[PDB]
Amino acid sequence: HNFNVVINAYDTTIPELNVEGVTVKNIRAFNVLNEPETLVVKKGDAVKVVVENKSPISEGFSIDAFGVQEVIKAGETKTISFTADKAGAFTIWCQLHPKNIHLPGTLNVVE
Amino acid sequence: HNFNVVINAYDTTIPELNVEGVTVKNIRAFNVLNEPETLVVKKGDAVKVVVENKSPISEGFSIDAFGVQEVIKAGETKTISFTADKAGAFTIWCQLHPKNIHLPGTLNVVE
Amino acid sequence: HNFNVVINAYDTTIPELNVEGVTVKNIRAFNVLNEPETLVVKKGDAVKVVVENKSPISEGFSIDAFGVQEVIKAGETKTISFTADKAGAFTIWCQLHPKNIHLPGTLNVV
Ligand SMILES: [Cu+2]
Ligand SMILES: [Cu+2]
Ligand SMILES: [Cu+2]
Repeated sequence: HNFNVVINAYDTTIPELNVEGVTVKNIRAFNVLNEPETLVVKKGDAVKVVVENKSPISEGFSIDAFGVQEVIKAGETKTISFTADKAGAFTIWCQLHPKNIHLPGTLNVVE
Repeated sequence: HNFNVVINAYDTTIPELNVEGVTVKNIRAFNVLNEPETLVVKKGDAVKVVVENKSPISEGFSIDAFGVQEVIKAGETKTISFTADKAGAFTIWCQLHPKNIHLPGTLNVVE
Repeated sequence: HNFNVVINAYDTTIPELNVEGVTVKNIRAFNVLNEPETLVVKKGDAVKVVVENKSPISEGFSIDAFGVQEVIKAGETKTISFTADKAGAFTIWCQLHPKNIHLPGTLNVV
């Protein structure tokens, strides 16, 4: 039917940990991720993306090629619809945060 | 025909390195990556995924929509098969580690 | 026409914060990203990839399965041309930097 994307935030801190004999140290990463990151559609069909923002703050969802640029508030849901009338690969990104904190995804429009 | 995915772990620490005049300082990133992250199939076909675990620890490979939940031991290869009976975009993730340490991928089932 | 990929570097340092009583340890993330990261093409396609390198350093673009392996200088734009003669999923990666700094992408054929 329609796509389902969940936006999650992760605050990871692992000073030291032995995982199956392997010790990992000084890990510190904070990120926001769109799950899933990639969406593939056929050129022409209308797209419906139900974005559920589970992040503690407002998150962005943009796709330049199709004038898509929304802002979903914390704990809110938002259906984003548009028509992929152009072929190619387009970056799905958050216009609100650093791109290497809230990692971008991809909208692929096949011929 | 048959997908090939390699799971790799990276333990990266760079105190300070000047590359072509640009300073790359205080880098500390630990991640596990599925190479490649995205698999694109068509609704209906029988998917075959040969997953080779090059990570020094056990790694997970999960895709809820198709009941896929596997653990690949360090240095082992496991072929994962399932039918993509439904269209859409589904997250490929590890159920053992933090999603922003072991970055997730996507299974795209197209009509 | 063809694919347009922009390569960007992110040098991100964020001091410790306290958001709604919740403390967030200082963050430090340095990455290089291909935007877009994924390319889906039909088998037998004469793929054209215009790669604009916005990174301040040389960036690599490789896809083993098709002999693709180029080095794009900082600020330059290079067009990659090859034919996707094989179906499957192939990693788009940079042979110059650690894979978890410059995150890999994917070339999907059919
Ligand atoms: Cu964001
Ligand atoms: Cu993992
Ligand atoms: Cu690079």
